[PDB]
Amino acid sequence: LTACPEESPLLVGPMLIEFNIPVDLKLVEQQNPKVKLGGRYTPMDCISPHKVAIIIPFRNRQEHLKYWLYYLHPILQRQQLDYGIYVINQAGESMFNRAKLLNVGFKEALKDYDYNCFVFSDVDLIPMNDHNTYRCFSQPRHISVAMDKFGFSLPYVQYFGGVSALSKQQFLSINGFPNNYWGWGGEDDDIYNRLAFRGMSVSRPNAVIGKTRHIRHSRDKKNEPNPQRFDRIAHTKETMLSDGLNSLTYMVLEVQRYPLYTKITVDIGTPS
Ligand SMILES: NCCCCCCOP(=O)(O)OP(=O)(O)OC[C@H]1O[C@@H](n2ccc(=O)[nH]c2=O)[C@H](O)[C@@H]1O
Ligand SMILES: CC(=O)N[C@@H]1[C@@H](O)[C@H](O)[C@@H](COS(=O)(=O)O)O[C@H]1O
Ligand SMILES: [Mn+2]
Repeated sequence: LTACPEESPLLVGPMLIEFNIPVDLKLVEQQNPKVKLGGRYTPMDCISPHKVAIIIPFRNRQEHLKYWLYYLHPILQRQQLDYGIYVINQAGESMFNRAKLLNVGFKEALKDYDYNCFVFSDVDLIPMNDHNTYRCFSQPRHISVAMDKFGFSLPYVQYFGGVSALSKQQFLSINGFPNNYWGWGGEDDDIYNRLAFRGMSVSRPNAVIGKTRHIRHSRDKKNEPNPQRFDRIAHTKETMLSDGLNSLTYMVLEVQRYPLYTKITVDIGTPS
């Protein structure tokens, strides 16, 4: 074989993305016969330099996930990526912790395969153009840059929520993500602070190819706005070495290897 071309000959460009169509995981599996157990795929005729673990924070979002899988699997294959899908399921009924779930996905995926790239994607984001490559770059990559719920633009230049990608070294560089953000908000801003403090710039595709759709939804119970988030963002420079990968504690309760993804149910503790 040889290295995969910088531009895949499979890309179609702009895509029609909607969430009313009846989707079936059996059908999705049937439509993607090259997707191996656990949501793993590898280009047959070229060597992908990108070994990407796609981490999805999850609790009670099976319907959103079904649409995510339905759209992403064809897209990711056309992008000629050596990838695997990881759905990190938070057990219990405590406050939701998006960032801690992402940390779990990082460590757990590394236990399966020597990934060198990590895409962190919300379960409800779908790219509208397959040129928006779900891989890592020389700088930390922000992927969901032109979401429809933000009028197809950035709400602010520091916005790092939604979908993003850090290489293994980039991720380790900032001691990963915080674990102390319980509830909604601020954890993405905190992560942006970490990248800045370690001297990294954010890489983004243009607003045209970075158009993504957000599945409109109501707030999940136990994901209410965190009142402490403002203070924590203020002190990111102090806490990023005391809160992250080096302080991550969790308990894997269950692992399930579905055809289209690996589901890891974890106990990540409670707020304090
Ligand atoms: N009612 C209208 C406004 C709703 C505002 C509530 C927050 O919505 P968002 O800002 O999009 O964030 P979010 O989608 O709730 O949470 C982020 C991501 O974490 C995941 N997530 C969050 C909460 C939850 O109970 N389960 C879950 O899986 C999911 O991947 C989600 O995509
Ligand atoms: C401190 C804080 O709350 N930062 C939040 C971010 O976590 C969030 O990513 C962004 C998008 O919000 S959204 O339009 O409601 O999705 O809004 C900011 O205010
Ligand atoms: Mn959402």
